[PDB]
Amino acid sequence: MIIEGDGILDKRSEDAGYDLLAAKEIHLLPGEVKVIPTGVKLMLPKGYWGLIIGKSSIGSKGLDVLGGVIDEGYRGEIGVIMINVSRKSITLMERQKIAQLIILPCKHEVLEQGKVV
Amino acid sequence: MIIEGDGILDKRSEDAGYDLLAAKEIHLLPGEVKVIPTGVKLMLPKGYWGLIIGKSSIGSKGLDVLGGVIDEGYRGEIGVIMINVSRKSITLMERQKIAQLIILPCKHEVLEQGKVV
Amino acid sequence: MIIEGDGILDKRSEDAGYDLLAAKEIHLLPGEVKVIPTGVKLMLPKGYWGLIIGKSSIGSKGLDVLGGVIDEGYRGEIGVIMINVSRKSITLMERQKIAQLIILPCKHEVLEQGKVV
Ligand SMILES: O=c1ccn([C@H]2C[C@H](O)[C@@H](COP(=O)(O)O)O2)c(=O)[nH]1
Ligand SMILES: O=c1ccn([C@H]2C[C@H](O)[C@@H](COP(=O)(O)O)O2)c(=O)[nH]1
Ligand SMILES: O=c1ccn([C@H]2C[C@H](O)[C@@H](COP(=O)(O)O)O2)c(=O)[nH]1
Ligand SMILES: [Mg+2]
Ligand SMILES: [Mg+2]
Repeated sequence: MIIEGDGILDKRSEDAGYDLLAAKEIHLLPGEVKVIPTGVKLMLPKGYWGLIIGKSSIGSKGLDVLGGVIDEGYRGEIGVIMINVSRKSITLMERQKIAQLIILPCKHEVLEQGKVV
Repeated sequence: MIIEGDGILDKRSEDAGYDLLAAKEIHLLPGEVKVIPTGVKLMLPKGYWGLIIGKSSIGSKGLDVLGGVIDEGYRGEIGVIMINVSRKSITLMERQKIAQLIILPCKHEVLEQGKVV
Repeated sequence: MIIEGDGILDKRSEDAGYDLLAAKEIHLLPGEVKVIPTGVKLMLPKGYWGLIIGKSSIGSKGLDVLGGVIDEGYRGEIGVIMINVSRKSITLMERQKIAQLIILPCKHEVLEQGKVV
């Protein structure tokens, strides 16, 4: 797939997702929510969406990833919504690994109003 | 697929998930967990499960979605488990978009006790 | 698939994921993050990764699961990263259900630097 930017890294065939980098330094006080920029854009392949999910190293620090659904038609820059849900302050350095992008399949169904048994 | 209720919206072919609506007004104080009702029921297609995941607009407000696995055999009403992990109070209006439902494939394996190399 | 340990349970064909058990008692104060051990190891099938996601019963208690991506090539013991994002203390008993493991498909793409339209 075509991407733009160096905020996303190539993975091995045995890894589920691509590491995403922080485009700039970010400081987060306990309970603070910030949308961290990555500087990358992508043209997800037709029939798939992208899931942003956390990495064990940052997660074990009390940081969580909110939202996380990259739609196939999105062309904007990818942003990672992060909250410090721990009780201590944390600083993420520029170009630090903050999350992962996993490509998964799309299933489009038509909504039929009926009565579920 | 067959659904029941107007708490879930039809999506475009380029979107990954269906927007879920809050069935009633909800107030959440910092650190509060509440199971928000949607009023919708569904008959997921055989071979798939449903994943409830957050929307960027509410996530950027410090709200997170817990749990989130809708099993293929579930017929009850879908509920969205939400926590305010931010430091300020928040009110979700009736019929406000609070989450997304994405349909993904099922992989059933048999558990073989052995020794992993 | 081959596993090692009794910290993971067999599921029915209509359930999305396998219940994961806590290998030991864990106490978590509000805002505390701990990596709970399960004692299980697995040889995920080629072409799939594993997703650790929350269960409604523990999620409705204000506990969340961070990280959660089990790579196909991982052979270590599976650990569940848990945070108490609620305002009250919680104790998880030994061998208590704390999460779920769902097997999903792998999509490996090659990164092509270009210009996304
Ligand atoms: O964590 C996230 C979630 C979403 N988006 C982007 C791509 C999505 O297609 C778009 C649309 O918004 P939501 O439907 O996800 O709120 O926002 C991000 O950059 N980061
Ligand atoms: O966020 C959630 C998670 C679960 N369920 C429902 C459908 C599931 O099949 C059922 C079973 O419970 P758990 O195994 O997810 O705890 O609860 C919801 O409505 N909302
Ligand atoms: O919640 C988690 C997340 C990861 N791992 C394991 C298996 C992964 O392959 C490995 C690698 O680390 P990350 O790339 O997920 O940080 O850690 C766990 O046991 N539990
Ligand atoms: Mg979370
Ligand atoms: Mg999550």
